Amino acid sequence: MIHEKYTEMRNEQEALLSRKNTKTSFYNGIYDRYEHPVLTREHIPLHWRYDLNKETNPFFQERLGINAVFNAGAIKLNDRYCLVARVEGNDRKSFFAVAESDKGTEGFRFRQYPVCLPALTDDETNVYDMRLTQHEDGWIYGVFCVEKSAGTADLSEAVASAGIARTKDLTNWERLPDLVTLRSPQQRNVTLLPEFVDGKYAFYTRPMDGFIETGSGGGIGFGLADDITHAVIDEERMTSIRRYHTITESKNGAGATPIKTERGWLNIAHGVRNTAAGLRYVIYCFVTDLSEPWKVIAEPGGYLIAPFKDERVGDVSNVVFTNGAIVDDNGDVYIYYASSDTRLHVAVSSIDKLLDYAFNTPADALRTAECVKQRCDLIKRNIELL
Amino acid sequence: MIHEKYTEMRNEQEALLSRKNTKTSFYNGIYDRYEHPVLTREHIPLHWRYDLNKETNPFFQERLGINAVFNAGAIKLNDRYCLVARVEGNDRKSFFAVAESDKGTEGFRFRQYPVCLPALTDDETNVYDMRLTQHEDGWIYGVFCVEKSAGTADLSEAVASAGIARTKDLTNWERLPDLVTLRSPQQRNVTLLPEFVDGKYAFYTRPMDGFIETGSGGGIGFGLADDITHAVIDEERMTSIRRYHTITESKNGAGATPIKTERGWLNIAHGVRNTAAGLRYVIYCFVTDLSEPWKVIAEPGGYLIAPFKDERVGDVSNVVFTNGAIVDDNGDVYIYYASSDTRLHVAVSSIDKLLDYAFNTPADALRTAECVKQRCDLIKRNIELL
Amino acid sequence: MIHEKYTEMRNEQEALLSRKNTKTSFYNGIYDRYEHPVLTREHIPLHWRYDLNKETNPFFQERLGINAVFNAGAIKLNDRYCLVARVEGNDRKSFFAVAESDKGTEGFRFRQYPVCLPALTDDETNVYDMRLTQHEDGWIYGVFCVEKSAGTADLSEAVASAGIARTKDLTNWERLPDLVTLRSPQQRNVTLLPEFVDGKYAFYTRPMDGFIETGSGGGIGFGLADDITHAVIDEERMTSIRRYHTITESKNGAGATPIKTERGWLNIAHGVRNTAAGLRYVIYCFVTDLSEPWKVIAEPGGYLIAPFKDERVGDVSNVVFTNGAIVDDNGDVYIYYASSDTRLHVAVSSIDKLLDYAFNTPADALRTAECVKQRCDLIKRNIELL
Repeated sequence: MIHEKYTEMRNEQEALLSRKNTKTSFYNGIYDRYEHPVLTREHIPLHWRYDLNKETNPFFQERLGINAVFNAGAIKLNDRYCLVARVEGNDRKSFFAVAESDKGTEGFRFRQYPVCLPALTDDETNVYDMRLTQHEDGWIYGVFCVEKSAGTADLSEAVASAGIARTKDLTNWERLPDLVTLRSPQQRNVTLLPEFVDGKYAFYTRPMDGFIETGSGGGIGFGLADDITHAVIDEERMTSIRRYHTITESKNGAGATPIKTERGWLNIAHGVRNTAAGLRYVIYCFVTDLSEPWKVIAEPGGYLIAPFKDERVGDVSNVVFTNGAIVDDNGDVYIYYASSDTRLHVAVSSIDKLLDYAFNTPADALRTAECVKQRCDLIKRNIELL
Repeated sequence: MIHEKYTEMRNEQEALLSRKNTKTSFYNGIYDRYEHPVLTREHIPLHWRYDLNKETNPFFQERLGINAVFNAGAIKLNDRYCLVARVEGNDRKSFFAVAESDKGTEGFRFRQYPVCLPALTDDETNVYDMRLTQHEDGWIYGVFCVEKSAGTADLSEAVASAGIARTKDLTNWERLPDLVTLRSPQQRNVTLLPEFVDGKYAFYTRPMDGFIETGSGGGIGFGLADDITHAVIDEERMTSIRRYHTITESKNGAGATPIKTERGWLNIAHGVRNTAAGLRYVIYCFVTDLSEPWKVIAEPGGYLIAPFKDERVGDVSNVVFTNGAIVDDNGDVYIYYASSDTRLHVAVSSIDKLLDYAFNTPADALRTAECVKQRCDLIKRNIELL
Repeated sequence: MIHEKYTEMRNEQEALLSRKNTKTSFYNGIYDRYEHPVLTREHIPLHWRYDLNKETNPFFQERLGINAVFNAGAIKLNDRYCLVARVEGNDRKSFFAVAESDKGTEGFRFRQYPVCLPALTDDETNVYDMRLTQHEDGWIYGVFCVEKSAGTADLSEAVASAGIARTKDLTNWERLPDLVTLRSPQQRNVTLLPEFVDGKYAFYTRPMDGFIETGSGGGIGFGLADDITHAVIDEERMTSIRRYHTITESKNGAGATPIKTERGWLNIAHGVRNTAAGLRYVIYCFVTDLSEPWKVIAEPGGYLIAPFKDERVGDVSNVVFTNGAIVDDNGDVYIYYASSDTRLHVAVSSIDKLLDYAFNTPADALRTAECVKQRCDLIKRNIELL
């Protein structure tokens, strides 16, 4: 009852869905880039898009297209690499779907169905950018962006909030109430630390007036929540603050979930600046203190990832954006950054490498003269070698 | 009296001007894409650009360059495929020029001269995006955008209007007065149906306050004109309306001229949304009622064409835009969409295919949860097959 | 004391740093384009970026990255082609560095250190787009943009000014006070003519309210300065003025330093227009009068260079921008235009070619009808040949 191109297409998918990934000539001493993305719109199973019944669909047309899969939460569940990816269909709404692999640089395959998540309100128009936390309390939390319309004359005006839901398998989800932030009407780039702080749940947040425009409101705020089941945040202490003429000028916020090291919380975050061609996103790093995570103790100058070569172009071009990372027990680190809001790539590093960077890469000299002196010094002691 | 590179360049043109076009591996069950565009700036004849006289131009330089040819009206005149293309020169003004072929996917060649069209006013700065209607009244109408300056401090501020002119050969044009819309100071994406409605001329329009910003003013309005020779439209009834978080959020409007089918008027239109990198244009479809063309009876969720691969980049990137289509007698359909305001491509479909899409592709579920359920159902009945 | 990838990387650089450049099939009768850029971020010496000491940098990571090198002043010092390039690091600040060659289309190599330039104030955040003038007074002046923050709530709000500094070798620089313009709070695209005018120093300027938005304020103004050591400009006489629906609509300004010919000052300048995808920059030309440089005597319609093929994409895409040019004694001309604020290319022409263009390429007909007639006439006298 098939229609018979299906067999052939299903055959080409499998070839892509198993396509071997290779490392690129790219070097900087910190991470490695790879030739192919780990997830594309081509990766979504065809029976999520096509109706294979020959009677109600005779030409064999795509009934529900996928436009993009990007910004993806990452977590290692048991011994499989799990990517809770943001999948965007042709209708512009995004939803979550899990993809699994055993190598982390290739072989990712979506599950049987996409992720089901109870709407709390009925004006929840779409959800995105989930960050995954394997907390010490036993659960796995997904904290994600919830976008609703503002009832205004401007059809484009929408309000953003932060929603929380818990799982243990990634199939079943318990939708907890949305996080409340009392000194901030909207929230973006919210994420939960894997450990308690003063016997409470710890968040990184971005307070803001709403919703394209950051408020006052300098950057990434640290907040404590008494109970996650009814999460409330009265204060948000400032950590990474945006600075004029840095990589953070217009915006900045958390990316991958905080990663615990012996020297502190490694936050692979993102910064936004305004350019003549629109907004430019890049991926930078910063380390906060283990016993005091509101305290930035490492913060290099500039960025770690920027759009590079064919990463430059997509639906929202000159954007790189990480939602999540995977840390192996031996020291291996996998960073899942999307490019141009169209595809998901992988960058490979280690804890010691990523810690070498941030403590030892020089902080921002902030002004051209001091920057020149800063570079001159390095040149001056590289020549006092040969 | 030649200068003698001309012979060689004229020889390479002919090779491009006759270059065979091939179909691409692209599939979705609805249309086919092709390897090469049907018209580029390279297609314009060199004696429109170069002065071949060796005395007044010794280095053989280009005196009047072409920067782009895009958004093109389409009509089958006699048995030739005719493309009234928008040609933009280096001086940023656009004008119309006709290109003809007998295959429709290749071999397009411009005429002897470009299209001459009487300015009605003397502050008509430029004209563009003509839609061609072979009306039942005998004539062929070109309804197009007329752009004038607003006498304001902002040099960029301009007013848009809709101009009409009739022909039978595409060489000679009778400029009729500009369409008047009384409940709307400006007009874009205006087009004329091939049949009468209540013994009158039928338009699709986009009412608007002006001119980058849509007013109130929800979308594509249907209007009746008593006489085309002095065209007046008092009311515009709303058809396709823009919706929050759809493909239409910021803007939307007509594309190719309405195409009559047995089930209704097939309108291949366009939608615009705001992104961090600027505005994104896509091509979608909707069907209105034969006896009541203000009544949308089919309207799928999402789009039909979006910028794809090297279509992504040009002078105004991430734009696809159709001005016109060509329908053969047997059922063949040719859609002429431009990419990034630089080149004109072709998409090949049929009436029954394009009708399968729009009636049977699911309408917009509007919110992520309902979208997920909508996709889940399809997945659930594709598995109840194998 | 080396770490030993360095030797290998240093070996690949040398191959790029010596890579032969070839001419492209590109033709228009005026300039030639080349296959490779003359300067990239790959061109910067690795000991400006890497710490080769194995003890303080064990993984051999890049400590001070380069994100781009673009908009470059050009001057022939003795018999070497010198490019004072704008180098941008990962921290978003720009600085100047000199690169030298003997062919001008290839083989460019940076100096030992980057350019040292005394900050006059301590809130000078960054400097860029230096134009180089070998004046008749003996010196070489660099007039460049100085960007400071405005002490406002908007972190993005910055004020621009024009700074001057003199040299004879390009290593040592005497920072003179910033140019004062009394009828204009900010200045961009300022440059100095190589000759005196009425026994004074002659500037082209762009007066402006600040700083993304041009004021009133029509375009490129000519100004006279009594003494360069304390440079003051009371009046700026208008030359090239921006016009609605031209290549100059939103912005325009000087590019390469004025080039003296027998028929006038050849100014290879730039124009900016607003598009749905952001701002579009192109390179155009105009000639002013030798004894009266505020008087435009040649000004063709449109542009000379626009973003082409892979020039289209970078950090600020659809931008071409020249800072400087090199004129040989025999008639050879080298134009150093950057693309998309990422790389620096070269266009090759001659004085007589570039003079043929501007006097003989038709001026702007300003409106579509007159443009069509203008092109029609040329077509009409190209056919009255064969």
